Amino acid sequence: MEASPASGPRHLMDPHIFTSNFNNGIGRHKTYLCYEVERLDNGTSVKMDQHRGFLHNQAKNLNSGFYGRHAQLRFLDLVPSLQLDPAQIYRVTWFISWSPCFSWGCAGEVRAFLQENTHVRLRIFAARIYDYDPLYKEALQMLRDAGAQVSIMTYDEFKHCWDTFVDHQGQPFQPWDGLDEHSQALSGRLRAILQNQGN
DNA sequence: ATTTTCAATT
Ligand SMILES: [Zn+2]
Repeated sequence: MEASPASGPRHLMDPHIFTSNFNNGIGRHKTYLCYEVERLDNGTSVKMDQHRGFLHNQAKNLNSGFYGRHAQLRFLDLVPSLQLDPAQIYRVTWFISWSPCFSWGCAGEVRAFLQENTHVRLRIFAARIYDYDPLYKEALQMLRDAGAQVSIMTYDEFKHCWDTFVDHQGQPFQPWDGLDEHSQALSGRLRAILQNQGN
C-alpha cells in the first residue's frame, strides 16, 4: 500500500483515491465530501489562506464500534466552528459523489439551517444521481425548497478539480470516456426532478 | 442515454 507520502502534507489528496473515488466505477468506493469556504467582499470573492477540507464516511472506533451518521450532518457542526457572522456574506459549496439521501432529519436539519441563515449561500454539486430508489425524488424537492441551488459537474471542472484536489508533477489527469454520456444525462436527470415542480 | 455498487468489525 503506497498510499500518500508520509512526509507529504495531508492537504494533498492522493491521485488514485481521488480518481478512483471520482471514477464512480462498479466495485468498492468510499463516500467522500469535499467543501470550500470563501469570504465575499462587496461582491468581490476572497479566499482565505487555506480553508479547503473534506470528510469521508469511513472512520475508526473499535472500542465504541459506533460510526458517524451522514457526513452532511457532521459538516453542519463545522459551520458554528467557523463562527460565521450575519453582517458578512460567505459562499460555501459542498461536493458529494452521490446526491440521493433518504432521511427525515438529514435534509430536515439542513433545510432548517438555510432558513435560520438566509444570508448564507449554499451550493450543492451532484457528481452522480443514482443511490436511492425514485423516492429520493421527494427528498430532493424538500431540500430544493431552501437549497434552490443545484448544479452538475462538467468535464472542464474535473480538470481543475484534479489540479486543485491533486497537485502532482509528471502525472497529468487522465479523463475517462464516461463524462460525455453522463454529462448529457446529468442535465436531463436534474431537469427531470425539477420538472415535477410544474405539478 | 443505459451499465442490477462498498460503507460501521476480525
Ligand atoms: Zn444525508
